[PDB]
Amino acid sequence: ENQVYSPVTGARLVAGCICLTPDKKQVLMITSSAHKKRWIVPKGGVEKDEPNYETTAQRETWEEAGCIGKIVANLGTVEDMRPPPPRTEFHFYELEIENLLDKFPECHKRHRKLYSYTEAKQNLIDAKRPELLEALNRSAIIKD
Ligand SMILES: Nc1ncnc2c1ncn2[C@@H]1O[C@H](COP(=O)(O)OP(=O)(O)NP(=O)(O)O)[C@@H](O)[C@H]1O
Ligand SMILES: Nc1ncnc2c1ncn2[C@@H]1O[C@H](COP(=O)(O)OP(=O)(O)NP(=O)(O)O)[C@@H](O)[C@H]1O
Ligand SMILES: Nc1ncnc2c1ncn2[C@@H]1O[C@H](COP(=O)(O)OP(=O)(O)NP(=O)(O)O)[C@@H](O)[C@H]1O
Ligand SMILES: [Cl-]
Ligand SMILES: [Mg+2]
Ligand SMILES: [Mg+2]
Repeated sequence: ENQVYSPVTGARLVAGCICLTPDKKQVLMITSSAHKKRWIVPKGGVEKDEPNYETTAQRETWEEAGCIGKIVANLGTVEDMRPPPPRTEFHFYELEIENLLDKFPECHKRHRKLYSYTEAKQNLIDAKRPELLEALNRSAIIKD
């Protein structure tokens, strides 16, 4: 396909965004396409031509969440551990939300909502995605 893999581990290379309000009190979440009651964050597979992970992250944040903003931090990598090597290596960025658009590519396939840190953390546990929670915890979100 168009997907890129680690030459070392064969992990699927993915990038996405922890999208925060300017006041850093809320994070943007979306429902999963697979599990429609589970709330996650925007991310997706790096494609063959893309020159950096920021490109992939901002493309997926537009496609999946209708969100435009400014990358303000590199949150490093997290690895997903497919239980009984990693098959996913995620590259996360912190984005400062500049606009949320009513219409975007996946707007009929997903719901979208801003959550406080407490609500977001319970969502990601509920979704069984501790690696996305790892990325959220590295962001400048207010954890009060
Ligand atoms: N914990 C996980 N770690 C890594 N990959 C996962 C995990 N859970 C599911 N996946 C796979 O990652 C891909 C996307 O799953 P998910 O993160 O739920 O996003 P999505 O909103 O469903 N997008 P998509 O299904 O690709 O259109 C699928 O191939 C899943 O099987
Ligand atoms: N492709 C994947 N790579 C890595 N981790 C994954 C992948 N698919 C699922 N996981 C994770 O592995 C765990 C088990 O996932 P899964 O078997 O899909 O459970 P489920 O969708 O919650 N179904 P169930 O618990 O039986 O009702 C979860 O923590 C997932 O996030
Ligand atoms: N990009 C990253 N990749 C991996 N681990 C990280 C990363 N950023 C931070 N950490 C670690 O994760 C934990 C939380 O990180 P951070 O967001 O810097 O806040 P903190 O640890 O509470 N504060 P401080 O120890 O003063 O830097 C710490 O153990 C960090 O060393
Ligand atoms: Cl993904
Ligand atoms: Mg994609
Ligand atoms: Mg995907």
